[PDB]
Amino acid sequence: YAVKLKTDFDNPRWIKRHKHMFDFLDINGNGKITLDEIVSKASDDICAKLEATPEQTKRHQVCVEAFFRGCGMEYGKEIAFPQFLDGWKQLATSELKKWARNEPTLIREWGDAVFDIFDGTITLDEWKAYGKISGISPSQEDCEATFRHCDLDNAGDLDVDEMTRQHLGFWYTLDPEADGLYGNGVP
Ligand SMILES: O=C1N2C=C(c3ccc(O)cc3)N=C(Cc3ccccc3)C2=N[C@@]1(Cc1ccc(O)cc1)OO
Ligand SMILES: [Ca+2]
Ligand SMILES: [Co+2]
Ligand SMILES: [Co+2]
Ligand SMILES: [K+]
Repeated sequence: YAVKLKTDFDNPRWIKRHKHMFDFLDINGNGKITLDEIVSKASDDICAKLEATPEQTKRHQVCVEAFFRGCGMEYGKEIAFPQFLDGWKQLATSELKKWARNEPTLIREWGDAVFDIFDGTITLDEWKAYGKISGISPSQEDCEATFRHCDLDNAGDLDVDEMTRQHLGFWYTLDPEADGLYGNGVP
């Protein structure tokens, strides 16, 4: 499968995918999120529960900051969904230009940081833990779906190169080959 490179930013399914994620981040239901909250979730919550080392936590935070700044987030800046989505259009565009130049993307680099906390492969049990800890996929069945969906290595583990290809399609281009990456956890 060739990763779908053309964007599809007006497709209701792409909007819905990010609306789901925004509302997931908007825990207090007030329609706005900040980079502060995202970084706290990354560092104070996820990395702590994963027992990341201090250096791994810091690297992961740099990647989360860069990723979400790429969608227009900033500390102290309260962003609502329409502006957030507009930021994702910009991030996707930028990321696809990097991909075309064979320059590591911000989604790759975030992946590298996540994978390194799990020791560039992750096992299904590690993915299940991530799903619960990050909250993106707390159903272990949806995590099993991710592994069924992806092309796995010879051990049945997931590699960051494959997850990055999947994430380009899932988060940026609405690639049909990426549908179902998170099972039913994320539409
Ligand atoms: O991709 C991922 N995410 C995308 C969004 C997200 C958020 C908003 C959107 O509109 C769309 C997507 N939110 C979270 C969860 C999270 C959010 C904030 C801080 C830390 C973690 C998240 N975790 C990741 C981490 C990851 C990255 C690359 C890999 O190869 C493997 C794992 O795997 O799912
Ligand atoms: Ca909020
Ligand atoms: Co490799
Ligand atoms: Co194979
Ligand atoms: K598979």
